[PDB]
Amino acid sequence: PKQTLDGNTAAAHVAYAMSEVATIYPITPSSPMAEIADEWAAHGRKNIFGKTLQVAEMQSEAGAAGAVHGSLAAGALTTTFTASQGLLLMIPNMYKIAGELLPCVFHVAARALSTHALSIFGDHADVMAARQTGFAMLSSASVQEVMDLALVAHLATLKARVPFVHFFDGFRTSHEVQKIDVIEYEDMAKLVDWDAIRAFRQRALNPEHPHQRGTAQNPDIYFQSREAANPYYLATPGIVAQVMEQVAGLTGRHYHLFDYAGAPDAERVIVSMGSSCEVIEETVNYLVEKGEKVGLIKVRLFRPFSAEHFLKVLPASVKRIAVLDRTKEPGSLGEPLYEDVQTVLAEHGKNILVVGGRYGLGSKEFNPSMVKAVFDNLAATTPKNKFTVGITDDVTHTSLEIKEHIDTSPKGTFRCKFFGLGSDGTVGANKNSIKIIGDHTDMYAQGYFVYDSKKSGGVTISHLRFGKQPIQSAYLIDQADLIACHNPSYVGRYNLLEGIKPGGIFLLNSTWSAEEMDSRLPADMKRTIATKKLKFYNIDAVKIAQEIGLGSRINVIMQTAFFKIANVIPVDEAIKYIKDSIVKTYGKKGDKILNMNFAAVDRALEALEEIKYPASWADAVDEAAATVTEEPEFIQKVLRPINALKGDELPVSTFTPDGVFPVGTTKYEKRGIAVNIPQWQPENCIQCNQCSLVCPHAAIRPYLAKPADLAGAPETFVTKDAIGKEAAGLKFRIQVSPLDCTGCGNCADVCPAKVKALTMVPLEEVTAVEEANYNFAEQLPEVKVNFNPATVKGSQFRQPLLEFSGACAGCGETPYVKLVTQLFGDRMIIANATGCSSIWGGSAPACPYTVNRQGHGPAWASSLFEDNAEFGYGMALAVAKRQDELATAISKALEAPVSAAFKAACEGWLAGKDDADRSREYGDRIKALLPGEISQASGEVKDLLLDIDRQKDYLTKKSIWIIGGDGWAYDIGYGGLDHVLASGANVNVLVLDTEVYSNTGGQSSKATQTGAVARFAAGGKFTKKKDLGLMAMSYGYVYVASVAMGASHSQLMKALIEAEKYDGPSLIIAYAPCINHGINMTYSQREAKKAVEAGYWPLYRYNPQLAQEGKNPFILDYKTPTASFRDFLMGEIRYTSLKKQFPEKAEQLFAKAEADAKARLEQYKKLAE
Amino acid sequence: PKQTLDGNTAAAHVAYAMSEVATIYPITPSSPMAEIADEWAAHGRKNIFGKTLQVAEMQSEAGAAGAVHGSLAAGALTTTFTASQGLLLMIPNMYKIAGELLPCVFHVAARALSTHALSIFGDHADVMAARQTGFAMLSSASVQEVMDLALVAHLATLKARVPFVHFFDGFRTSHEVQKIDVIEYEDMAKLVDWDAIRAFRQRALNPEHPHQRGTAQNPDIYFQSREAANPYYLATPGIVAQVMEQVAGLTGRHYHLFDYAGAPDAERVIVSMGSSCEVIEETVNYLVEKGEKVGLIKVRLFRPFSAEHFLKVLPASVKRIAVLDRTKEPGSLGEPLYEDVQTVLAEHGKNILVVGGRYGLGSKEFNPSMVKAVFDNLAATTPKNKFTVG
Amino acid sequence: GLDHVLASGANVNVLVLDTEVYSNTGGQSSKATQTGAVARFAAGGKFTKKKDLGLMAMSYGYVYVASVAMGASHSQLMKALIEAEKYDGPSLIIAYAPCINHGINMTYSQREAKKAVEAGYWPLYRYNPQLAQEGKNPFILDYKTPTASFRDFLMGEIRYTSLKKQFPEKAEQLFAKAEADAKARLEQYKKLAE
Ligand SMILES: CC(C)(COP(=O)(O)OP(=O)(O)OC[C@H]1O[C@@H](n2cnc3c(N)ncnc32)[C@H](O)[C@@H]1OP(=O)(O)O)[C@@H](O)C(=O)NCCC(=O)NCCS
Ligand SMILES: Cc1ncc(C[n+]2csc(CCOP(=O)(O)OP(=O)(O)O)c2C)c(N)n1
Ligand code: SF4
Ligand code: SF4
Ligand code: SF4
Ligand SMILES: [Mg+2]
Ligand SMILES: [Mg+2]
Repeated sequence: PKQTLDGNTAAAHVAYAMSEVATIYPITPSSPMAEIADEWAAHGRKNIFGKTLQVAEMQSEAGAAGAVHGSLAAGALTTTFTASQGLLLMIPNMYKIAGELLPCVFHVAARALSTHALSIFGDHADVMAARQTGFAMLSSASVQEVMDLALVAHLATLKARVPFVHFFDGFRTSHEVQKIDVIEYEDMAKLVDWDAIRAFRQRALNPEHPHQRGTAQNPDIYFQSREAANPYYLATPGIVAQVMEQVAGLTGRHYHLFDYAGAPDAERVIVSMGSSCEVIEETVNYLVEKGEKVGLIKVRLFRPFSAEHFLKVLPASVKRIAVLDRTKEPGSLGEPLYEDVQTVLAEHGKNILVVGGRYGLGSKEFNPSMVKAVFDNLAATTPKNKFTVGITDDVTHTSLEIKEHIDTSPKGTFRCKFFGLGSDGTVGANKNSIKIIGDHTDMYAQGYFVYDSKKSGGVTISHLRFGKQPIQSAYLIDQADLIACHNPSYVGRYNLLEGIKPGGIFLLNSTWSAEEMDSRLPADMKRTIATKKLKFYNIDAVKIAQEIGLGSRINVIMQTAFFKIANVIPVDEAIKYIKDSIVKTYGKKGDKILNMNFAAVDRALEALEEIKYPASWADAVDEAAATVTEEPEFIQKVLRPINALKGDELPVSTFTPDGVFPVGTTKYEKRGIAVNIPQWQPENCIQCNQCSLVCPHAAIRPYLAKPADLAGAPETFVTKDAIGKEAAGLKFRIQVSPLDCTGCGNCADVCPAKVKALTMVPLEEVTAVEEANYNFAEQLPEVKVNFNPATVKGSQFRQPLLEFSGACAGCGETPYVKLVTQLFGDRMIIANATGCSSIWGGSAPACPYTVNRQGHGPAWASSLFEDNAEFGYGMALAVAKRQDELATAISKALEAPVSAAFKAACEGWLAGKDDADRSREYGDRIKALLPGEISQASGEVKDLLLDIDRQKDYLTKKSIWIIGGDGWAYDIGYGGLDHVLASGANVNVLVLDTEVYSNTGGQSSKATQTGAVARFAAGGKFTKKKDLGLMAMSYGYVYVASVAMGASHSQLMKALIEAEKYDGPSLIIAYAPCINHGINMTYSQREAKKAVEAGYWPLYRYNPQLAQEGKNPFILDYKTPTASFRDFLMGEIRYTSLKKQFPEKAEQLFAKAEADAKARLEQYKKLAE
Repeated sequence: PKQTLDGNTAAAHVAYAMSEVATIYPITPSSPMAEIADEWAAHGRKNIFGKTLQVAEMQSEAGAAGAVHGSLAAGALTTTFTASQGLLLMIPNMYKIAGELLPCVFHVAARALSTHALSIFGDHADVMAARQTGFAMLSSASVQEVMDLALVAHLATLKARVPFVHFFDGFRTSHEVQKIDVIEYEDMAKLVDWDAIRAFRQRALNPEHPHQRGTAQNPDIYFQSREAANPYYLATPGIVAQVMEQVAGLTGRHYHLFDYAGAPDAERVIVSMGSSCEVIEETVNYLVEKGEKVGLIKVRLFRPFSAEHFLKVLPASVKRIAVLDRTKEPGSLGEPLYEDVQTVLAEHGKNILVVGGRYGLGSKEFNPSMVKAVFDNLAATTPKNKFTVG
Repeated sequence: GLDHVLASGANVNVLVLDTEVYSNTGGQSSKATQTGAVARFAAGGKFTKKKDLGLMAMSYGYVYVASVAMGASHSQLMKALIEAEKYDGPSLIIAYAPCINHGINMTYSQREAKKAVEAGYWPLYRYNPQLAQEGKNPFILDYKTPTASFRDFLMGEIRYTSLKKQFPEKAEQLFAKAEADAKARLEQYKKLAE
């Protein structure tokens, strides 16, 4: 049948049919394969063996690879899905699996490796890093080929006993939706070598016919034993070739080990691999029809590399070859495929000039204009070798120049771009628009989707295509027949009409009248509309949504308008298909919600307005640029162009060679995405600063000011006398940053005043006012105050050093780190694990960690997902080493003829160099006396003082903080964390427990509680939550504390200060509410209070210092819960969806979860009593 | 002075002098390096910084690699010792360490990888499995060269900011005892680029001058940012070459990126790497004195592969080359060094017949009788390609 | 990986042969090495106390954990092995295995394990989750009161006497810490049993 799928589903489709067990671990962009395989098992899909696939989630990809090896050796056909860093962690087991000749298929969504920086996007770095494991390697270039070649790999591995890596380009193919021919399970079983399967069962480990495998060998036989497998690798190319003929007989589609396309007498040929082959073949057709003698060699079977099948498809007329590698091996003579082509051509005496290039790293664009630049370089007098395409390399001059733009798209292919907001449905609608066209026309359909790095409120760009000819355009839309803008705020921000075809359609959502368009639209936009003679349409999708009560959901309104103007299918038939997709997509929401979306379709047709514009719009003149601002060089050259969606224009010279970025750059974003912002009521405020504490973006803060500093204050900067003996005679005000606020509403919910001092007002009503208020409050001078930092009110008078991050509105993670920066940010270094905390904490080019007025702030670094504890442990070793070098220079300064005041501060520092307060006290005296002391010294004495001045940044004791999610702490990094905590180092580990893998979509973890439903746990998690805090207490010398900000403000303050002052390992497990729980984020703080009150989350503190005082180290801060446990679970979707999915098993799990919470509570009572 | 050492101690000798922290995890045959480094610290041996080396044992080699990355990023010169399966578990962190241009030296006692069976004995399977990480790779062929080239790697990594894997054949060199010239710590500190060390301290993570490293990047800038480190990799071969001249002035022993030995008018040349070069040079002397026109190219700097320095030492009379790889990549068109030689010779239009072979897997014997069998195959009417010896 | 497999609940039997060193590779330090013992990569002796693997696996509640020693009690080893295998779930057996890297006469290898339990150096316990389903206490302490001197047992093995020969001034400090840690571990097993 024909279905519109993505590469991942196409791979999972074949893999589910051919496998009995599948051990998985989530990683973008390969995790969707395991997600849909888990869902199919929950709904009972049968494979060719008549059973459901068993999905096992491990603690890492290393654990997954070991389980595959055991499952295969024990007699079960096993597969797995992974990519990038995950594939690397499987490489040690891959040597064993290939070495023992076990039939197996790894499906890889090829993704870049973390080098100078993390990139979740696609290239061949991961696959190339395992090319020496002995696995075969088969590449899919299109969604159709993912379907076909996955079946080829599963069929071939049974015959050859050589394991296969079937890999396709991450996102570019794994996430591209296409209408493809799906191969039925019944046909696959008709092609399976059943004799080979039964023989594989006979080799299984079984006590009734035992054997030994995986021995240890001496040098006498290891070499011979390694060569004994050679016949299997010699025979594999022929086996893959014959399997490819079986697929041809079934599908009619002919694949070969190496495929050729282009002129039969071509002289310039490109050799390439992956999705680029689609783009190159599209360009080759265009160039051959124009008379050029060019061709293309598609590499399907990369390993084993069959020299015979490569030369078999190389025309005898070929004189120059360019090999394209989607990877980079620094310092190497050439990239992997390039050295293979060069070798085989040398082995057969072909005198052909070969040149290699790099492309598409991290999903870099690779379009036909680039393919011609590669072909044209081959036509040059001296072709440049070791080149790059798609960047401007003005440093090393490896980039090819894209001289001209060509359009190689087949005639008759419709092209569409859609600009939408997050959570408005634009992307979901275009997914169903493709299903409408593909399921109901003879046309091929294709859709690729671009999301922002931000978690919510970010721009999304949808690229769709459909034509009578097959769609090989594996690149973004060059020239669009239609462009739609689903958010009017983008008007004036982004070049929406780039590449719009003349006489094309432009679709807009706004409340602007045909007359108001002259003022609200930019001149360059009005110029393009009139010059290219575009059909301009507009619909007030917002008003239609509010009249029916749909809210912000406008996709159905805009989708209906699309089929109305695009004339892809007659509008009468199109509307029927749109109503059907509402049930199939939004059915699970309600019966009333569907009739509200059905009425939206009808009112959308009637409210579509074609705008007749004056032809004089062609002569509209750009606005006068307001007085420019003097922003830093990095903000001007890097941050602004990237946010303006022009980052691809930046040359290589823009960037540092080691991925180092400045701090405090998110304050320059000013996104202004809030619908409502808090408005402060000065008469109702008790001056408690709780609103600044819970703000997930540091957008609301208290400000103190002497009465003289209120000179240039706006009329709306109303102040009140400051309460407290420390701030006597001062003014107080709670001020919000309107452009950085997210509108979550957490600050208003926590406000404990009798009358609410914070009320939610719409942003647009008070944005002009509150902007002037914040701009004045931000420029207030620092005010030294003696408020106790150990209290909530005192801590918020300290400047926050984590501001305006990319976390979700109301995130439960960022409030924790923000409080830490206000207490110890002056002198702390952060080792952050990969996860949400690394995505909102360190996504280029914006850094949310900032500095204070003295220029000091937290230094932030993220290495890998699995090593974060040992990463931070290494920092603690080095920082101690740097302080040791300084103490040596200080001790030598005592013996030198220096001032008596200088000697006094040095002796004071040496005694308290390991005390946070004392090292700052005597250190600052040393820093103050150094410049005058250096002026009064000479000779070697001056050199000794100059060496101390070089190291004065290590006088103040640092605070190492290791931050990560529960997925890192409970699973993949627990082994490393256990070792770091057991070592006794003076580090502070902060675990942000969201009980799911929040970054990757919300997958199951050992931190997930009983009965909760998450991805890879479709039927609910049976096993109870792993008690990380209890195991770390077994050492006795590790400080462990369980906190929850929403439950108790005072308990969080005490645990944070006690853990940091502890001269040893400290572990803080913080409850962080998350959107993957399925709750209203406005009450995120309230959800944490209900968690502790219902016995769902414990609050305790284990202090080893109390044991040294003869006291009990364990303190139970909450003994008797007062709320119902069952009522708290029903307040979150992650537990209610269990009743909707598996209703009969749901009631059993709720009883187990409540019994486990009482057994955990009574266990904490025994340790306390 | 002259002392009788093994390769491991010779490597540990230089590594202890040049490093402040060393995170380790035991694995044969590399664990003796960390064992003797731990003993020296207990007895208070001072490095060129006047302090004792801090040895930290982790829960795995993966934990060791992460600690090196953190210790380097925080401002301490760090090293480690590993091999075989241990080196594989460090490969994910090696991409970060090389990608962030941190000066570092991994000392590897090259050992076979566990495939159909475990083997604690020596070959280049481990080193070849990380040749795409961006680390430089420097090979020692004798106990004397372990001493000298370890110093070259530690000195070069400070100048180039490119991390080095200094590897020597497991057991065959790491456990071979030889009377060698030991280089004094005082001479090493006289060769250290102290300006480079202080600059490396300035890049450390510190709250009083903070920065962000290791960000997450979208497709718009990841490619450009990856190519921005190219000047460092282009300059590394020249830096290693000049560092090799410093060692020559101190020791009198001349190393090059690629070294040649044999007849000046040789027509059959072997390209090889590691301890086999000692055996091949011994055979070449024997064959040249008997009138045969044969030669040998020793590969010292395997990565970055400098095409210029390789062709610089290739006699113009060479007509046939046999490349020897102490590793096996099943199904591949050829083994790693073989494809490198074949590529550079193709890039410069040399019409030379090249053939590749495999040897010495899991410390398989490689003796001069085998070296002649390789040379005699080059003399055949049709030399066999993709062969094995031993 | 072991923590994940035991937490999964699979019907597997994990047998940990605890030699407190990396015996194959020459005798290097491990988290299983006790306080004060000298091994490779711990030239000055291990400061941190022994990691309690058995105690952490008991935190799950559904994992059978047992500490055995053949030289100490033949009958206790038989019961723990049969109970752990019949348990339809994860079972963890931590067995004390004397080794040459301890520095003792291997003729009395069995005798050294008996002295280990009798001096409070090695515990003998069994955690049965099936006892919890019967309303009973899952933890059984099979050896409550030690009868031998703790300091005398350490001096019977070279891995502790070489500390007095290498670092004599720090050696007496570590012996007091090792004996205090064994009593705190023993009283902690008494609280779970009482
Ligand atoms: C997908 C994403 C870009 C938002 O896209 P979009 O243009 O808003 O389109 P979507 O189809 O996702 O939005 C529909 C959502 O809004 C709601 N929706 C929109 N219109 C609706 C309507 N009329 N009726 C009912 N629900 C509607 C739904 O609740 C749905 O969310 P849910 O089904 O997950 O609860 C964003 O959520 C995202 O970035 N996701 C993760 C992307 C990723 O793959 N990341 C890799 C991990 S690092
Ligand atoms: C070795 C490796 N495996 C998997 C991944 C993919 N990955 C990134 S973040 C993440 C999980 C994050 O979950 P968590 O640790 O709980 O942090 P959170 O997002 O919830 O804050 C995963 C699996 C990776 N980057 N590296
Ligand atoms: S939470 Fe309310 S009472 Fe407290 S400082 Fe903020 S506005 Fe004032
Ligand atoms: S609404 Fe949310 S983001 Fe805005 S100020 Fe209040 S807490 Fe901060
Ligand atoms: S942890 Fe949850 S709420 Fe916070 S940013 Fe990640 S997905 Fe959003
Ligand atoms: Mg999480
Ligand atoms: Mg052991």
